[PDB]
Amino acid sequence: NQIRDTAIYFLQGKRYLSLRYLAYVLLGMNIQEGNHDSIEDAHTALILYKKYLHLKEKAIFEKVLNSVYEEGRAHNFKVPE
RNA sequence: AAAAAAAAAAAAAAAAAAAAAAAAAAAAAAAAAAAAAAAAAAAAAAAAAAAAAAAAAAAAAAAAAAA
Ligand SMILES: [Mg+2]
Repeated sequence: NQIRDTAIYFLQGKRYLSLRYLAYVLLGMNIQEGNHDSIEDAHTALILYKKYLHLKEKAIFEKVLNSVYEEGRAHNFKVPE
């Protein structure tokens, strides 16, 4: 009940996701720059966990999630630059 | 008066019993009767009778990270 892993709430196909593209899609793509700020990492993970909380209160996040999953696999889940 | 040594080396010696035609009995139904080395000489291991062997146990992984 305490591991609370935002990679696991949005996991797909045993592909342990790289949260750079997750923050580029689900929020502003400010986590696509660089410099590897850990405080930025935890803060964006906080924001994505809040996004999980909001759209799990909406409880329909798998629909648009799988739509943008297929859409980003047309992108092949790469880094948009 | 058939009157013989009275036992080495743990010697050595007894049996502890039969066709019965006694009386007017034919010619193997036995179940098989069945010997040869020795010129430096004969030589299975696995565990040993298939009187009934269906014999691919699904797979799919689009991929990571971890800024
Ligand atoms: Mg990652």
